[PDB]
Amino acid sequence: PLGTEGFTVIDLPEVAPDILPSYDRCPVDDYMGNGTRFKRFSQYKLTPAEDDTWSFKRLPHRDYTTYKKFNPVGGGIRRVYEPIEVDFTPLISEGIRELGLDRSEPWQINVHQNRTRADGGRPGPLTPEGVHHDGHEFVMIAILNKVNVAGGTTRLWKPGADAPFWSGTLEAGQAVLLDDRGLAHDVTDVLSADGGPGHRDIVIIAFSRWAEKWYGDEHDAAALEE
Amino acid sequence: PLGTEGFTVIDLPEVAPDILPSYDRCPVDDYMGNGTRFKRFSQYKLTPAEDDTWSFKRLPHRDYTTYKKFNPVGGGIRRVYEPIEVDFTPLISEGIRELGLDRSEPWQINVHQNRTRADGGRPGPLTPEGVHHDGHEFVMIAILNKVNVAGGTTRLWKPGADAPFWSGTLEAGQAVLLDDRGLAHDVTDVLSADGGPGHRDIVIIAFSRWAEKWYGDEHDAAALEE
Ligand SMILES: N[C@@H](CCCC[N+](=O)[O-])C(=O)O
Ligand SMILES: N[C@@H](CCCC[N+](=O)[O-])C(=O)O
Ligand SMILES: N[C@@H](CCCC[N+](=O)[O-])C(=O)O
Ligand SMILES: O=C(O)CCC(=O)C(=O)O
Ligand SMILES: O=C(O)CCC(=O)C(=O)O
Ligand SMILES: [Mn+2]
Repeated sequence: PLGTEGFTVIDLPEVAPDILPSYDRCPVDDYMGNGTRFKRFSQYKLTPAEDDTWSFKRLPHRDYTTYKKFNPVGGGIRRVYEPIEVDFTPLISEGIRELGLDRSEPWQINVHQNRTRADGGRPGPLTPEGVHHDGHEFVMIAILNKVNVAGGTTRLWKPGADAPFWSGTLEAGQAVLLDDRGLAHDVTDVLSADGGPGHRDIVIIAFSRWAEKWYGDEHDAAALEE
Repeated sequence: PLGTEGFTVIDLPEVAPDILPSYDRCPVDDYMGNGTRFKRFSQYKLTPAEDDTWSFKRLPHRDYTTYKKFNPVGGGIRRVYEPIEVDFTPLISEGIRELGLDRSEPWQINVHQNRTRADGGRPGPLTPEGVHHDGHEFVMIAILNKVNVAGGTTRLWKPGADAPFWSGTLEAGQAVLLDDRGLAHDVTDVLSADGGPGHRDIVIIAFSRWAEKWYGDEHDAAALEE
């Protein structure tokens, strides 16, 4: 599973040919990134299956809701996103295998398909939350494509620390897996590499046990403080 | 001068008939508020003048720049805004009078003309920076108009405190004057009062001595860290 410090970086297998083009059809994120971000969103149930396998079931499509206490800029509100068109589950399976997800109970995942654009004079913010926890138990962040960008450096932090203990610029074909409770993270802004437009296409998977799922009326009421 | 706690709330006189309608002609803020905010921006020199008066001079129009250390979500970048069309200087003068602005050197002000909209299910964020200092010496925030909104409560904080020491929802015709160094501030989101659209129109005036002005090539280089 995860390394001693609570994170691992892995290489990803080749992706299906429809995955990278699908980022061109993600609509603008109306809630984050102030026009620099484009997004689709889907949620799944993860059930340990017969054999040492995991079965994915896409859940009925719902608005994304998170807590203000984890996300001060995009928490506490209903975030209406379009569903993800492509199938990320083979890539997610790689993260499940590296995590050694506990098979004693089922899991629920949030899947964020994000493109962030940068241009000369206008960086693309990746974590306007600042140093943060996403609020889940494990998080997988996979880089699918980068074009003409600098910056975008992932930094891992122990709670309370003045500086990160690990930093690295994740490249296309890499993913980081992290203990989202024991570590916090941020990422530096995407910059234009040459003064012209550039972009960074990623998928973020947030893992929670089904018994603490981030899905349904009860979760929504808590995140929205209703 | 300001109250012993570093702030004062004042009533403003009647404003010229062109002020309130001008908020309808502010374009969207491309950089903050994720489409909920609309903005114009101008900068002035304030010079002491004969007979205990102050003279205003509108400076050549430049991009707004502020520091990431003060503004985590909109700092460190060039923010291209359009100039303010109307004349806020009589209202600003009321702030100067109540501050008892030091006449021993000239001043420079940033003037932000803001409209934030709220709607059913979509609050309008007023301080996505969180609890913050704007970075200047004094700040004046004036409410010009509020239609169909709840929330929008100003909170003043002693530096590093975990709770504000003063709270109040400023209404149309009111302004707060603040020691921007000795206190920090935030404001709760504006909410739809009844489920439909509402808006809150304000002007923010940030005061710095001319010798520390937030204007020109040197300031921009420092704020952009170049
Ligand atoms: N902080 C990201 C989401 C990261 C995943 C967290 N999750 O799914 O609760 C956002 O607000 O867009
Ligand atoms: N616009 C000037 C200051 C105000 C006028 C100076 N002046 O007399 O030409 C500046 O860029 O610093
Ligand atoms: N925090 C506000 C500006 C408040 C005035 C401060 N100033 O002029 O540097 C913004 O980023 O839009
Ligand atoms: O862009 C990234 O690498 C991760 C972003 C992230 O952690 C978030 O959006 O919560
Ligand atoms: O909307 C307000 O009352 C104030 C905004 C503020 O403090 C800032 O924008 O720095
Ligand atoms: Mn995150």
